[PDB]
Amino acid sequence: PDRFEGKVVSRKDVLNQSISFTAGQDTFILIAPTPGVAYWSASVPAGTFPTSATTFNPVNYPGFTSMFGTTSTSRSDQVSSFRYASMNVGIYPTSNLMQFAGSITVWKCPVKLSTVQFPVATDPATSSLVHTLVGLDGVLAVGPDNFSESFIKGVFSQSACNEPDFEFNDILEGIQTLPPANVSLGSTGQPFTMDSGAEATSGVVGWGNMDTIVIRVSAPEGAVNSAILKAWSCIEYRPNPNAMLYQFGHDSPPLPVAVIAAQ
Amino acid sequence: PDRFEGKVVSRKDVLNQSISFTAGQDTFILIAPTPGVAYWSASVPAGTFPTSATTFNPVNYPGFTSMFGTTSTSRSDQVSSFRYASMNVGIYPTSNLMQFAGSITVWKCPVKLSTVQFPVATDPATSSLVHTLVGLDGVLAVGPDNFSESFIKGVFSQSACNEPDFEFNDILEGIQTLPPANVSLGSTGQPFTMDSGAEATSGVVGWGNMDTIVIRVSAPEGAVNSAILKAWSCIEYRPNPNAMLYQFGHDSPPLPVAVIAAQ
Amino acid sequence: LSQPGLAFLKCAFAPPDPDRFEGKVVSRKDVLNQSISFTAGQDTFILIAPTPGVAYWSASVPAGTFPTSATTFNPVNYPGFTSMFGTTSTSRSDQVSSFRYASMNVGIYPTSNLMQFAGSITVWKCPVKLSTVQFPVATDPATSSLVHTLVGLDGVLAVGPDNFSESFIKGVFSQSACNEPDFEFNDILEGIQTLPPANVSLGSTGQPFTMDSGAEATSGVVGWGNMDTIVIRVSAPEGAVNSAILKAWSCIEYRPNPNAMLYQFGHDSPPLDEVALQEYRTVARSLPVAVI
Amino acid sequence: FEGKVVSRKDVLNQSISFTAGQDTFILIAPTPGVAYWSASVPAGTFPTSATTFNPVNYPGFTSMFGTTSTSRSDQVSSFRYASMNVGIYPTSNLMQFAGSITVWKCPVKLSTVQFPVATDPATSSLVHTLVGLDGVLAVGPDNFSESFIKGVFSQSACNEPDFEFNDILEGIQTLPPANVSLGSTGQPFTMDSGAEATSGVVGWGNMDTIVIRVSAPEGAVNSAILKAWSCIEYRPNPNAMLYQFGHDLQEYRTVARSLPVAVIAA
Amino acid sequence: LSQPGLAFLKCAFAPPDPDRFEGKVVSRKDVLNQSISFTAGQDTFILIAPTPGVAYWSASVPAGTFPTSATTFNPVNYPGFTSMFGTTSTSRSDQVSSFRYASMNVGIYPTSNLMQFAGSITVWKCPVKLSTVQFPVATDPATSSLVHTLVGLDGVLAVGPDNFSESFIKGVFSQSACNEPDFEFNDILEGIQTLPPANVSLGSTGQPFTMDSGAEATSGVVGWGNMDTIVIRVSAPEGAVNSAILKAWSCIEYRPNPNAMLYQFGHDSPPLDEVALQEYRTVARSLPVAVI
Amino acid sequence: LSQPGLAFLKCAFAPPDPDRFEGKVVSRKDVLNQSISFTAGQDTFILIAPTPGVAYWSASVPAGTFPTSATTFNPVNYPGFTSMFGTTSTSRSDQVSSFRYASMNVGIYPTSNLMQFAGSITVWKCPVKLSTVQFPVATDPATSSLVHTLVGLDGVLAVGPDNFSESFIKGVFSQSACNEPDFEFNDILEGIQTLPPANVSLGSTGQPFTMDSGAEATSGVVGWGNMDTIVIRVSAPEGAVNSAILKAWSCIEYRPNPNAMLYQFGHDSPPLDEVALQEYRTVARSLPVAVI
Repeated sequence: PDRFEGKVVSRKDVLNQSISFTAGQDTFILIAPTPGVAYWSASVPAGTFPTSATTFNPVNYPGFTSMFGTTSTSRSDQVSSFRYASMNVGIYPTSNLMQFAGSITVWKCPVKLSTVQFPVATDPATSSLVHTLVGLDGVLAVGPDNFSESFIKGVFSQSACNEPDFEFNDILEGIQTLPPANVSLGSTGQPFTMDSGAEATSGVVGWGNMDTIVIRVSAPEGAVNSAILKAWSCIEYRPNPNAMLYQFGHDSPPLPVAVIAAQ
Repeated sequence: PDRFEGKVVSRKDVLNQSISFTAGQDTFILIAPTPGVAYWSASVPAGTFPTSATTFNPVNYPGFTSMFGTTSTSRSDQVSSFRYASMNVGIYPTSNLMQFAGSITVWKCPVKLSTVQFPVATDPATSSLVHTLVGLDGVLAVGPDNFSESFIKGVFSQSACNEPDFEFNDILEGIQTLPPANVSLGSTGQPFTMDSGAEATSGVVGWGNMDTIVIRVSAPEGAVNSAILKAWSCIEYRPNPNAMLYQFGHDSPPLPVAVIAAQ
Repeated sequence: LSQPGLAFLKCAFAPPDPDRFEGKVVSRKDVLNQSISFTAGQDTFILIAPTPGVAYWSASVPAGTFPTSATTFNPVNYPGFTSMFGTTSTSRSDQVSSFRYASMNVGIYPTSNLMQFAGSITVWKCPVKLSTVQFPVATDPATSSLVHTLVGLDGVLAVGPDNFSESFIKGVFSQSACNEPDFEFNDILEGIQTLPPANVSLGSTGQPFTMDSGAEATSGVVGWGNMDTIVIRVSAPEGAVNSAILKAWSCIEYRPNPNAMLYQFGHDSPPLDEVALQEYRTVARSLPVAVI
Repeated sequence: FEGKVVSRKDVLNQSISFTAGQDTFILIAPTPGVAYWSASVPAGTFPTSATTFNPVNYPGFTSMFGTTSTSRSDQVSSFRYASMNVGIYPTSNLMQFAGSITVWKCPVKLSTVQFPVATDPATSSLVHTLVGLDGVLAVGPDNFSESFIKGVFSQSACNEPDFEFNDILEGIQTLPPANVSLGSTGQPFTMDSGAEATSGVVGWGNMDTIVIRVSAPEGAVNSAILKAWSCIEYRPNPNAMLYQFGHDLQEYRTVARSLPVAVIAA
Repeated sequence: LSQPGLAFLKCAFAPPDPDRFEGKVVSRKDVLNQSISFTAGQDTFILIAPTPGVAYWSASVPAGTFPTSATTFNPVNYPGFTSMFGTTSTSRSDQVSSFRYASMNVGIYPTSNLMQFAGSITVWKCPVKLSTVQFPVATDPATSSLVHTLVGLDGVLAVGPDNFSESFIKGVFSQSACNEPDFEFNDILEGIQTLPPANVSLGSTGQPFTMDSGAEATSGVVGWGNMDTIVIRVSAPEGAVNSAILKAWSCIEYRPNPNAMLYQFGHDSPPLDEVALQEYRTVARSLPVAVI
Repeated sequence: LSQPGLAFLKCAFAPPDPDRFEGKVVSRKDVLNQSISFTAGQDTFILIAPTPGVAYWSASVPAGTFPTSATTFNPVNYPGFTSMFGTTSTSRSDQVSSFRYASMNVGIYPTSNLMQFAGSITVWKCPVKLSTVQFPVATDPATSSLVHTLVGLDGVLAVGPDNFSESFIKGVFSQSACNEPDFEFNDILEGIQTLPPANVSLGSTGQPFTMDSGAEATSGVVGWGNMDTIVIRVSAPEGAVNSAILKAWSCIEYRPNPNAMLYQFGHDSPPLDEVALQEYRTVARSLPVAVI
């Protein structure tokens, strides 16, 4: 809640994902303030942090095509702006009691979007400006303020909102790759590649002023371990008048890091 | 409790069912406001939602033939009307601690009875009207407001009553198949077939103004997993004078989605 | 208990002795009279169903028994049926659209002499409701069907336990009530002159006996009210002369449709009298199954 | 009740012209998805059995209800009205205006009827039945009768004692339905939706119907901007795209009783 | 001027602003509304005849003229015709038997703009009465016959001298009265859908023009009241847009017949208010032919 | 409500009828006037965007429709554009650096006669914001690019539901507000005479229509305010004369730069009036979409 009371649209972003990861891997999980793309993951060969060769893969939230279009110039056709209030992560294992081996680690990372520049020798030679997600460097090493537990219990947690009053950005259209197309990875300062993938299926529409919780699921070999993954997100939307979203609209009213999955 | 105080009949619908499902399946469970038929299930090949080929199978509550007759024109021979107050589902595993693999998911679905029509070219050509259970479409995809946990702990939950004052329907006699006999599945708008089965053994007698809890028991292969299933239902009945039910009669007096099975 | 409140109560409780809704409703004082005789060796049931236009009917079964499939028997009309329900089966919607019942109150006042009467008046309750039933029929191609049916009629096939069973000269007087807790509308049906309808066999619906109507312009059932059907048995054994003057006094709250001149007789429904709810929801069941 | 429901302010905004020399009705009905209901007849006379009828949808009718006879189940389960209201605003100048606007209420409902069916083997059958459109067949005595140049504005209220969630019934194409004779039903006139991909009747609310009579005379250039909106509550299905947007007194009925039939739009 | 007396007067004189008989009479407040348009170059007469069910009719004749034999034109109904007068020509007696008129009061309130209107409203009086006429017809054997006819219709063929003739935008408002000195019954006729009836030629009765009715169940004339027929002329010349909202408000004292539920809306007629006779028999003719 | 507080309110709410920051801010009373005519058979939209220098613009689309890609249409200037924003595209920073909006308030006061007007004024809301969009372009070597784009313009392609739609003679009067809860700065952009910029195709940004500016020294967009863009539609059908006197009155709180003489007209911003926050954050949305 806040001091503003205009026409807003509330939404609950409740994700069901059964997951089954390969043994001998390092399943790494980001839950970032990315609207419509509730989940972010990659796998790296075991024991190690993400590297330069880490090509990243999202999954979308169910029903993403409906309220953000299909095309990279179509990401703001129903909403003009949004906000954030809370996100939740939840991992609950679906595994029996003798094969297991592994650990689950949870800290936060302050990742934010930024603009890095570089000159390009064209004819005539110019310079440009691309988006980049700074802060991502902190993922690559051990954050001390973290959670630490084995695999077999699980973990539940919630994020936080890094602003005194709850101000807001806009939808940033266009973004399909981070760094963008024809721009090299080492030029920006991104150590690992971020990618959305197929244009019509998903994509980054924007960003919010939140913490990003990061999960290091450690998995040794010989331990078949499956779970459900659960993402909640207290997501707001400011709609457009042409959009159908107006018959949901009403006015807005005037714990440590993590715990285990059994509360 | 409510403002009415006529001659009512209380009943507790307490069901014991040990269950043992096939590995590599998707055991799907409905607990719908269907009097005398406490339980509703089907199995689909693994990983998937119900499809068009889903032929559905009930089990009855013990002692159904006694107070609802035997024949499709005999479903209101002891009670003329009823109500609903609460239902409970309970799953408690009977499985040891190393073979298991699986997950349990619980949301609600608002399913209600409706009447779809279609013209039939007879001689002379007419039109008709059949019953259908709309709302069932929401079962076929992931509801966000849900419960999420592995198999090994279990789940207990209770339903809710979707009406401000507790009004009521009637017993709808006749129903043995949903869609009825000689009516095609795709004509109505039912994606998956609902069936009661053998007439004398069971059958749909009516419907109540309740939520319907739905359970997606996920089961990978190689994991023999058995449980008890427990249905409670706070069921009311308004009897008939010819019925024997009158020596039970007295006057009526003037939590989030689910939790795990260990409270 | 405001000024409409006891006026609602005297409409409800004893014409011989609302809620948060404030629309333009019409209140008919249904006041009916029959001087009617019975026949010896002939069990005469009576049914007071919540059916607007038909405040009354008596059913007849041979002595010491209960109705059969062949027990197929008629309505009467409280007068006002040609006026407020038209003449054809697609004409009942012309005046009114839905109805409510405040109460129907029945009383039987005998006029027989003290030297001839024999038998009993036996009164109990039957919660009769209108439902549906489906069944496939052979057609081209084969199809399903769906017609109305009355559930709760099965209860009429035996004497109710909570009853009132005295001599024929003592008379009887009874009250009904709205068994569902708010005064719910019931939209007026049409085309109903046959329950079960034409080309439909008994035993395929579940009704043990038949409500007929006969002629189109003179009788018929237009809908169903949220009221329990009062049932009265007079057995009338062999050797007795059996006549009485019967009463059927009802209060009906109609919802009309802007055609026909009636509306001025109705007024806007009075606002809530929340206290006077408690007088209706206490006294009616405090009164027994029946009285004298 | 307090559960997961959808609030959807549904608005139709359009200008409109009126046909000169003809009597033209507009029915503000509780038929969600469809914005309003209109047809025209010759001036001074009244719609008959030979009078056809038409829908005008809200924007986004196929988006929330699908396109077919097996599509209206998909997104919302049951619904209920709270407050819907219409406003006509004049756009004819001082040099051409003629005719008037007369407003009265009509409490119509949706019921069933039976009829005998003459087949072999014969049965009976039941079709849906608009009960109360007989009440539309005159001018009700509760009148807001006023010449076009001042306009009109009026609200309704729930005609039920409190409220019910009314289900979305599915498969309505015409009222009376297709393959069914009008004379066996008893409706005054046929209420069509056309091709179902364009338009359809998806259910019935706990509201009355507001009928306005505008009969523009001959040579009368009659035109207006029509504003009709509604406040509808939905119970959605969990698979729906509408489901994410969902969320969880006495003075309303004092407004409902003391309201005039309409008010001047100025 | 007792409490029913001014209530009779406000029924009589201006709903916009009895005698020694004390029976159970029913008082309908006939309140009618039409938003109706005219046509340019077309003289529209209006007739307000004392006919229960038909409070209103406008007749149409081409410009600058008067009706012919071919001027054969219809009724409308004030709503309430299917309810209180049945559907068939032998069914009008089902509800009511005779009627009385307290008053009928007409008013025309125009809604046209100030830049287009042209023409006039011309109002006068026509004492129209229902009579008989006999004439022999060739039959086997030759016979006489006897049918109804309306006398006083001859007066409609010209503008009355005592009139009220102003612009179209000014409107008009008028009152009628009972020209015979006590409130006499008039028994309700039936079978009348054609005046003159079928197989009867104009010129053989004396009517210069025809009252038709068309369909049986939707319109008709049921009787005649002891009231003068108010006649209103609108000429509507070439070049003008011509629309108005018209009023026909009447007070009718019915005599019903014990069938149909209506009776409770009526009450026993109040006793004599001999003083308040003088207020009705002075003010009505003190009001002119018409006002604004 | 201190002395600057209602002075802030009368600046905010109706010039026809702050916070914890206390810097040397300059408050221009943006007061603009246009006597402007429309054209028949031609839908004239109006856009009031939060753009300093451009208080107003009307967009034009053929009858009964919505804008296309070819709908490419201009600004005007409230006077003061050459003075406070220079003449070249790299000269807008010369006077001021950032700006705030207290309110902009629009009103349309028609001057047409009562015998000719036809059409409507239709007003709703469009939350338009300035965003970015990236896309790769073929260069040597191949590169990416990044230019501005306006999001929320998609909303203009249809009539808003919460609207105000009356006749053309009735006029309209409206208010805006700051949709984000504190008065945030917006730094002044430069080089913007083309939205989308040169060599950039529509459909590659997402804007369905084009904001142009034309000449460099006479018009341009300098930034964006945290205000919703008020949109007004006048459809202007065939046959009507369509002229009006329009109002655009705005309050702008500038942040200047120590060059140019202006500063003495501005003063230090007054200290907090925490109560008077509640008067601004209650009354503005209590006022509707639009009034007369």
